[PDB]
Amino acid sequence: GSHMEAVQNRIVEAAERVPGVRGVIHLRARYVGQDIWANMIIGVDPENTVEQAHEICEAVQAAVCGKIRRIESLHVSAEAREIGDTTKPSF
Amino acid sequence: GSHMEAVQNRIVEAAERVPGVRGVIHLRARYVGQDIWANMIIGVDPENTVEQAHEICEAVQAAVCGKIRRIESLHVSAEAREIGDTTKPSF
Ligand SMILES: [Zn+2]
Ligand SMILES: [Zn+2]
Ligand SMILES: [Zn+2]
Ligand SMILES: [Zn+2]
Ligand SMILES: [Zn+2]
Ligand SMILES: [Zn+2]
Repeated sequence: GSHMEAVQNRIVEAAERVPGVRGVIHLRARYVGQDIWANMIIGVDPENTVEQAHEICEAVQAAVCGKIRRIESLHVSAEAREIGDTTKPSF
Repeated sequence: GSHMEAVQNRIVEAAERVPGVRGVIHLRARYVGQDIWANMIIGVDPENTVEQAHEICEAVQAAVCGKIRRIESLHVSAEAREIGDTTKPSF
C-alpha cells in the first residue's frame, strides 16, 4: 500500500501546516486513472463560526491541491475539535 | 433503484425536520447485509459556531437513526449554507 500511504501522508502533512487546522480527523482517497480524488474532514476550534471554519477548509484545499498536483478533486469540511481531544479520531 | 431511493428520501425528510438544518447537501448510503451505513452533510447557518453546528448534527443523527432502524451507522457533519444558497448542492 505505499502508493496511497505516501499520498495520504503528504495530504495530512500539507493540511496540518495550515493555521487553524486541529488535526485531520477523516481522510479517504483513491486513484482514478493517474489522478487522485479525496474527501477530508479537518478539526477546527469549536468556537469558530461555520463561516470561519470554511475559510480554513478553503485554505487547506488550496494548500493540498497546490502541493500534490495529481489531486484532481478534493472535498474538505470540518468538525469541532477541542485542544487535547481524545474523542475523535485523527492522523 | 427504489430500495435505496426510498431509504435516502426518508433520511432527507427526517433530517430536514430538525430545526437548524438548512437542507441536506451530501448524502451517500449503502447496504451492508440488511443494515444501512450512511454519511451525510447538512447545511447550517454560517453564523453558528462549530460547537452549535455539532449540536444540530447530533439532533439529526438522533432523528434519522430513530426513524429508520435499519441504519446501523450514520456520520453527520455540516457545511455553511446561507438562506437562498445556490452555490452548493442539495436534495
Ligand atoms: Zn468548509
Ligand atoms: Zn468555499
Ligand atoms: Zn460539500
Ligand atoms: Zn457535527
Ligand atoms: Zn457529537
Ligand atoms: Zn467525524
